Amino acid sequence: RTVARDITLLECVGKGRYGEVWRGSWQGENVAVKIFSSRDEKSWFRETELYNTVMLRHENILGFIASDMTSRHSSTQLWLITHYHEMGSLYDYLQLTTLDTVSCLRIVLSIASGLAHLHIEIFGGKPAIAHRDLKSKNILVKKNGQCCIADLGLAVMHSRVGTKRYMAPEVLDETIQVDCFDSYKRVDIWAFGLVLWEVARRMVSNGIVEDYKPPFYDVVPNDPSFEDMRKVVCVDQQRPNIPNRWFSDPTLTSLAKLMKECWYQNPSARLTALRIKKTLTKID
Ligand SMILES: COc1cc(-c2cncc(-c3ccc(C4CCN(C)CC4)cc3)c2C)cc(OC)c1OC
Ligand SMILES: COc1cc(-c2cncc(-c3ccc(C4CCN(C)CC4)cc3)c2C)cc(OC)c1OC
Ligand SMILES: COc1cc(-c2cncc(-c3ccc(C4CCN(C)CC4)cc3)c2C)cc(OC)c1OC
Repeated sequence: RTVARDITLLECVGKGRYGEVWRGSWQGENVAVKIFSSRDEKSWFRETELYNTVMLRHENILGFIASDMTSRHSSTQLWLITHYHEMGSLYDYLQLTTLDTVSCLRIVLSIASGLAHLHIEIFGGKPAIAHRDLKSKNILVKKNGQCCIADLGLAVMHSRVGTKRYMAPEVLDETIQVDCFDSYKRVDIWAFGLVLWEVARRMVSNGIVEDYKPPFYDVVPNDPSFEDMRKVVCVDQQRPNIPNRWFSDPTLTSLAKLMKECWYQNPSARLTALRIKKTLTKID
């Protein structure tokens, strides 16, 4: 049997410290090709080890196609191949679009569904998984209006560190119980609540919308330091602003309440992904 392995790389859609992401062609179909830097090889090994353990298949998790290691003259090339979402990341999408009630709820419920699927242990099945780097750049927008969660390079299974802007207080003040798997679920719930805030800002009510901003845009610099974030989140205990205009809208009022219950200083007081899913389904 012939095995057609050739991928044509067509355009670069992402470049960073991690490496690059390319739109590629395989047998007439779009694929996304993440090429890792040597600096970030451990992210390729973690994501590969996870998918070798459990082949995740969920509509709100970026679809795995392949992990490839190729031998080069004086180096190894590490590639992760996934489904391609031509609408790009939620971060990208929120900059140039506003949302209505239905599209805002569809986005956040799809993210909650993906996250609950990661978090749940299923017997027979999958281990429980914490993402550890949830943010709007690690969420992709699909044509059907739902999103999917990407990048399991920092993920931890039960049975590089997170982006500083989205770190929970217990990460910033180094009190997180590192031995306790539920601590990592609670870290993801904090980051989820910041994503919920980013999205809700872009939902129109009464002819009003907020400009896209990243969480804590008004209180920390670009590329905030660990110390910058610790002072805001742990010492001053600041939380993202809820604008007055949200309290005229039943959807945004319910989402504000949800956000608050993701941001408790005490990690054990935070809602579970499954409770967020239920709350979101009952809105509107
Ligand atoms: C090695 O590398 C890559 C390969 C492929 C690829 C292309 N055609 C066919 C296949 C294939 C799948 C499954 C079987 C078998 C399974 C069990 N058996 C009992 C019956 C049938 C055979 C062949 C593959 C795996 C795609 C890749 O990327 C998109 C690869 O990596 C770049
Ligand atoms: C990596 O991804 C893709 C792979 C393929 C692909 C290519 N050749 C053969 C296969 C295949 C055939 C048969 C089995 C099974 C059937 C039942 N039992 C006997 C066990 C073995 C498995 C695999 C596949 C899945 C196509 C894709 O898309 C069109 C892929 O995605 C881009
Ligand atoms: C976050 O993480 C990963 C993401 C992806 C991924 C999958 N589909 C589509 C994309 C994408 C496409 C296009 C744009 C822009 C560029 C062109 N124009 C300016 C508007 C649209 C942005 C994003 C990506 C980046 C793949 C990954 O791995 C192979 C990722 O890593 C796990």
